[PDB]
Amino acid sequence: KNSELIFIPAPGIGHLASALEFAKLLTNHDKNLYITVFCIKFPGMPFADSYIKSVLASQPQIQLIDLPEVEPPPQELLKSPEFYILTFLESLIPHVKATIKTILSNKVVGLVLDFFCVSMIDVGNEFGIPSYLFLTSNVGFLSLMLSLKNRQIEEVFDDSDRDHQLLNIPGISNQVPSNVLPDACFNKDGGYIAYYKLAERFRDTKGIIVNTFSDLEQSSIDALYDHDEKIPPIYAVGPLLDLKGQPNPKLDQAQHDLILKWLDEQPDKSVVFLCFGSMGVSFGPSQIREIALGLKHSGVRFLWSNSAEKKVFPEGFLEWMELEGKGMICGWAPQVEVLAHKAIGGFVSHCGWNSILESMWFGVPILTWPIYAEQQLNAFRLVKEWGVGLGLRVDYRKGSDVVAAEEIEKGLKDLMDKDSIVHKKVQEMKEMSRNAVVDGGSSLISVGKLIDDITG
Amino acid sequence: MSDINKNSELIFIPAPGIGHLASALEFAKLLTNHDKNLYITVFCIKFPGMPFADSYIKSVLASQPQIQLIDLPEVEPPPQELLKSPEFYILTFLESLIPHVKATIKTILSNKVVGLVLDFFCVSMIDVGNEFGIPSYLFLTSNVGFLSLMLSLKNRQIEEVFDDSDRDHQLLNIPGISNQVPSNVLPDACFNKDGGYIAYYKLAERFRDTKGIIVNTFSDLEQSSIDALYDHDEKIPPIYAVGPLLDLKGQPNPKLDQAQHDLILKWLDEQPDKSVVFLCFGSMGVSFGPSQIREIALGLKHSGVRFLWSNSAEKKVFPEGFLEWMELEGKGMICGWAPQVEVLAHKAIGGFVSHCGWNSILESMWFGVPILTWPIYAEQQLNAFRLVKEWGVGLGLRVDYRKGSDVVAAEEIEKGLKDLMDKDSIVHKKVQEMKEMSRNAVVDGGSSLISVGKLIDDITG
Ligand SMILES: O=c1ccn([C@@H]2O[C@H](COP(=O)(O)OP(=O)(O)O[C@H]3O[C@H](CO)[C@@H](O)[C@H](O)[C@H]3O)[C@@H](O)[C@H]2O)c(=O)[nH]1
Ligand SMILES: O=c1ccn([C@@H]2O[C@H](COP(=O)(O)OP(=O)(O)O[C@H]3O[C@H](CO)[C@@H](O)[C@H](O)[C@H]3O)[C@@H](O)[C@H]2O)c(=O)[nH]1
Repeated sequence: KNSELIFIPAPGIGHLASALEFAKLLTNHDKNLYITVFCIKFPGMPFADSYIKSVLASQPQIQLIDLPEVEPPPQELLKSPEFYILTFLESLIPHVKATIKTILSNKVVGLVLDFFCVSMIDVGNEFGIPSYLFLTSNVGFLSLMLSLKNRQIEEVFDDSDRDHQLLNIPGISNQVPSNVLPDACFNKDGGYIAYYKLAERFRDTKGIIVNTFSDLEQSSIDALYDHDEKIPPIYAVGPLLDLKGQPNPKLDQAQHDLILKWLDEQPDKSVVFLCFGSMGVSFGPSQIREIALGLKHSGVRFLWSNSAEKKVFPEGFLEWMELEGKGMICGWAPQVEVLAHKAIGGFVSHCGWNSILESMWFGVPILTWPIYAEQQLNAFRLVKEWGVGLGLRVDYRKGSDVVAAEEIEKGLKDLMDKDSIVHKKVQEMKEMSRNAVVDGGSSLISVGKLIDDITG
Repeated sequence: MSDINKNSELIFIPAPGIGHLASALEFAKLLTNHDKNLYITVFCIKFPGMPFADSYIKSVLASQPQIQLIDLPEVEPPPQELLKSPEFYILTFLESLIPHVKATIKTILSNKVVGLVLDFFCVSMIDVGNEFGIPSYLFLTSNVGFLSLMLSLKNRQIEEVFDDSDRDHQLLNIPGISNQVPSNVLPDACFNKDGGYIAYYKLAERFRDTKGIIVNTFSDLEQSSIDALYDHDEKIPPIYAVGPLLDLKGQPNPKLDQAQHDLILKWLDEQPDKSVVFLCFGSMGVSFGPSQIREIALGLKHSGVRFLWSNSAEKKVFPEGFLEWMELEGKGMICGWAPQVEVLAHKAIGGFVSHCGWNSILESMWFGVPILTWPIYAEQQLNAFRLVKEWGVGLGLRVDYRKGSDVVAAEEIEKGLKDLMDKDSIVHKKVQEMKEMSRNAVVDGGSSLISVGKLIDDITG
């Protein structure tokens, strides 16, 4: 009674980890379920067969297969990250098809695709294999995507003309402003194209699985259904977290120890952790200097993760940290290990989905600073829907003016203020997020139904 | 007989505040200095909510037997909520004074009165002038470039406002302006949809109803521009280039006492020749945001150049330890208001970061000082564009900066400064040639003095 699923995730951090965690989650709930993961090399850069294979504790039911590398797109499409990936992935079609045929057996029960790989549904179709969608984001994002059915092909959401006009999208309860919409929605350079080409097929999958939980978004899932029947079942099976923590870019831990030892010396819940995603979107010098001054004036202790050159900081800043020791800067960080630390009391996040889920898992309040993509949307809903985060910005993006130290300092104080409201809902979101994946929890129930539908 | 036939009188109604007033008085003197029988009466538009009182003027018009000042009933200013566009706020104001202009005129009218000399923003008086058979003369405190844009507005109705979204490679050709002027350099008023574009129109529309247009510029600077204005529209009244009209002494102001005035200049004295950079962004008091201030402060330090920074900002706004450093090494100094011409004339100044107001540019050219352009409001953007792309007498930091622009970072400022102060800069040689030309304009036999002669002859003819 063996069943096999083919997993084709997208290259990255917030797209590969949760993918494997999902593989482990499923195989843990069906001894007879085996999974093949097609490891695809993101244009040259690592993050491939080193992490996807390391986390692979030889898990018997999870196999790894490397697809040969390919000539990335014309480095011209970089104008649009979205349109860049969509093209690179579509170029992997011949190989994808090729590889499936080579391992296809009457035991292959379906393909599990990342949102950016949803175009490959036509390959599975050729082999009579149903395809499932794996969204590393939330249901609100799905809705935004599922809401584009009422669009054209040449247009580009508001035609890049956004200001203060509200949009009504089935899925999110609150009216959604234009400024929280992802960058691709306005990217008339292939950005809107990609989101459209991809969202086109959502309703063509056998089921859509989402890295979220019921207590957090059942209301939207029910609204998506209630609003449309052509939509396949949705499976909330999250959170899907890598509580272990990606080893690299840490071959050893010389610095890994520095960060934790430093946090071990701070008063409980006094530190605010700032970190802005894996990509490492480095803010310009001005923004860095302003965030630095903001931090000093605020008086809060802090662990700031960034990739800015030392000379960029305001004069006196670095000395002041290494002397008064109220703060510290570092490059790549053990985010999960950090958020797990008891000294942490606040998080200035870019609002990537995982960062938000990990933060909720540990009951750490968030001061929002979205940057690229659906981050604004996450930020928007975080502050004005689930009330678990304070807003510094929710419409910020690559192009906005610099955020002044004054604003930052204010947000900082509000976020660390113990009597703020944000601290309340947070502990509740922690309970909920954690009761979601225990036996009897809403996500484990979903896993069973998903595995049942997959192998029935 | 009895010289009665020669006497003549002019009525001066300029716009409020320096930048507009200073040019008006210096023009009154130039004229009165060239016709011992021409008398001028200046209407002091007593702006409600502005310093420049009779204290400023009566300083320059002291001992000028041919010039008298007459105040007007300080009428309640228009609603501060119409200030959504400065331009429109002013036009509305100056127009609420007409009743007083017409009243005052009646009280001092005579048959000697040969004309009305009004400020660009006061062209609405032309009619009051006609109510007395008095022709009106337009005195433009800006340059022929600004005239060229203004006169080009008649090529579009009073509603089809310049596209406030497509200012990129959407170049606009403006008669009078040689270079293919961009749209990002067009004044805000051109894009303001709340009284802005309207004002620039209701005012410009009247430009052609004047006996002549007097510009504070000189022939060696824009004769090509002027020639181009006639070749295009055979209805533009005569243009008289009579500048530079500068107030080289500079009048006092509470914002700068003797001590300060003294320390500033004594300080400059200790500085090496052409080692200091002056930074001044107008009199309008238009101040920068905290973040931008800090960026300028860091940019100045990293650049290693001496400096004199005029600005109003709390000490709690500057980079920590910036002021201590400043007054510790004395490599820079900060003042509130500044004796700008005294400074621009001081041997130590080697560069000027200016918001590009016209008087400032003119003073900077007079003293052969290079400017690093940082336009902000009004027509400053166009002035900076021509300052860089046309006359090549200045360097661009930002030729399109305006209300709502990203903060200009220290790295960019630093690099702009080092270039400004570069001994071997193509502009340096062009600046001294400009300095020379602007000064000959007003020596006997100069284009401007020859020009003021035909003007006075025209007015009193
Ligand atoms: O210094 C760092 C930065 C990140 N992380 C980890 O990296 C992951 C970051 O994932 P996420 O928060 O989702 O951010 P990104 O991958 O940078 O963001 C992209 O992918 C997310 C998942 O789809 C989307 O929600 C975002 O909008 C999209 O920009 C998390 O597990 C973090 O713990 C670290 O360990 N250290
Ligand atoms: O601290 C200071 C600041 C200014 N000034 C003097 O003030 C005048 C400034 O005139 P200008 O450079 O023209 O600036 P503004 O008056 O602030 O600017 C408005 O008026 C100008 C004259 O029309 C226009 O060209 C500009 O675009 C418009 O913004 C000059 O004579 C300066 O020497 C000082 O003496 N000390």
